[PDB]
Amino acid sequence: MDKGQIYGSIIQRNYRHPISGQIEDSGGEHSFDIGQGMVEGTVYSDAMLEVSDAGKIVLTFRMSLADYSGNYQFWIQPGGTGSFQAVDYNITQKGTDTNGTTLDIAISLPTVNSIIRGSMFVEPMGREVVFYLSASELIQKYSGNMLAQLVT
Ligand code: HEM
Ligand code: HEM
Repeated sequence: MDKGQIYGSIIQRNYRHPISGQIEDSGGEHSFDIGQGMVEGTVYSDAMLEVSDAGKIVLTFRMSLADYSGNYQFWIQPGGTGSFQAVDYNITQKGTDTNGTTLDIAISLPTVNSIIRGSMFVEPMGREVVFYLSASELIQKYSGNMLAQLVT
């Protein structure tokens, strides 16, 4: 583990891609209001951003409703443009809220200037969903219970 900084971050949660304006989820344009609420209800806004002095970055976000979903896959898109690049993730912690299991998902980023695309199957919906996340509004001092993967 390396010298660096641990920030609090606010996750921008998007049903509609913030750069292209396109919705990839099969719900499409006519479902924007329910889709946006669904992303917001699933992914917590408060997150952790680790930046080592050497330049490595790890973003941890928290997913609610994990008892109802699965087959998580993630892609990175630097600058929010160009191709989606498949990326590994690690569950660094599990917790609980009023909906059951929560998962802390850690993903390495080439830059904070990055879109994360996620997809997963949702059991009660009987279909897979596609959404976008990105980190902003950095807070110098992280406050919360996520577990640091990278920096001391
Ligand atoms: C975060 C990603 C998600 C997106 C983008 C999303 C999107 C949507 C959309 C567009 C609909 C309208 C029906 C349809 O198009 O199939 C819907 C319905 C529904 N979703 Fe999701 N959803 C997400 C996550 C979840 C999760 C994790 C659950 C598990 C509890 C869930 C439970 C439901 C239920 C029960 C309905 C039908 C009831 C209703 O009309 O609201 N969703 N969702
Ligand atoms: C019996 C019917 C419903 C059920 C079981 C249900 C369940 C849920 C669940 C489990 C969540 C995830 C966040 C949380 O646990 O607090 C959620 C979020 C949400 N629901 Fe419902 N819901 C229902 C009806 C509705 C209706 C009628 C509306 C519209 C007035 C609505 C609007 C929203 C919105 C906007 C969110 C996102 C809130 C957030 O940002 O955390 N829901 N719902």
